[PDB]
Amino acid sequence: SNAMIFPKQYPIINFTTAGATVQSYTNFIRAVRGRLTTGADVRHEIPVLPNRVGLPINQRFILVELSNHAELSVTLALDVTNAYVVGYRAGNSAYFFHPDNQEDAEAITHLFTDVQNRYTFAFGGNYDRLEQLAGNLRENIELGNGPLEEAISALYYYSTGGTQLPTLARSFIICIQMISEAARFQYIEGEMRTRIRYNRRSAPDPSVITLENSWGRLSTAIQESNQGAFASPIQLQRRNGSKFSVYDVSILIPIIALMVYRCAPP
Ligand SMILES: Cc1cc(F)cc(C)c1-c1ccc(C(=O)O)s1
Ligand SMILES: [Cl-]
Ligand SMILES: [Cl-]
Ligand SMILES: [Cl-]
Ligand SMILES: [Cl-]
Ligand code: NI
Ligand code: NI
Ligand code: NI
Ligand code: NI
Repeated sequence: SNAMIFPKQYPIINFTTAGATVQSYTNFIRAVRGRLTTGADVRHEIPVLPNRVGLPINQRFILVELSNHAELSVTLALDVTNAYVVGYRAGNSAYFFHPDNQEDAEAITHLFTDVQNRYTFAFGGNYDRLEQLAGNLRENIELGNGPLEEAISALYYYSTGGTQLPTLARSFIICIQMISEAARFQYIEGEMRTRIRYNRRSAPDPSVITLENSWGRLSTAIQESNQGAFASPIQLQRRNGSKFSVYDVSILIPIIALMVYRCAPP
């Protein structure tokens, strides 16, 4: 059995806006969640993402290939430890957000290794920076199948001089929410399902934005809880922006679908 055969790239999950339905989007998010988790670490019915410490590099990333009606394709790279986009490939070029630390900087050298042209943005992929570059808040950027179709084209046309940085940043904001944040939250997945079901494009309201902002804090609160009870409340927001507190994991079980690993399971 002399000659060894190796895999040549990370797992790929495909989604196209051309013919997208509630069902095809649901199947896509379900498959992304299935690739992000082992299903062996589930706490209070909420799957936990793999622990970064000691994670083999061939387990570190998954690829999401997006296509639209123009058959333009871009491939996003997601870090399985936090479900978040670290960069993307369009044709012969790959673009990475500035890594948050040297560990992540090392990991992304393993991505898209056959690509001819590699680039790193000086800015990270966090919403605060992307909003500044886009000149627009998440609150003012429409989401839906139409926005996603446009975002795919903008990412694709960045290499050949079409797309400018403000539009690129806006397009990242769209992709990250419709893929990463939907994978993280059944609530945000459901918001996107409703937009697709009724052919709507609307910006996310404060309940979505505050969940996105609070995902890391919710993961810590749940994993360090006492039988699901938080030592201190987490403050979230309703659709109209009014604040409210969550004291226990039970109300979050239909809301959050994935958590970043914080500590070992019991
Ligand atoms: C009930 C709940 C528990 C959570 F842990 C997080 C959220 C965002 C919610 C909301 C669902 C709908 C809301 C509205 O209609 O304002 S608030
Ligand atoms: Cl529980
Ligand atoms: Cl490094
Ligand atoms: Cl542009
Ligand atoms: Cl522990
Ligand atoms: Ni730097
Ligand atoms: Ni904000
Ligand atoms: Ni702990
Ligand atoms: Ni623990």
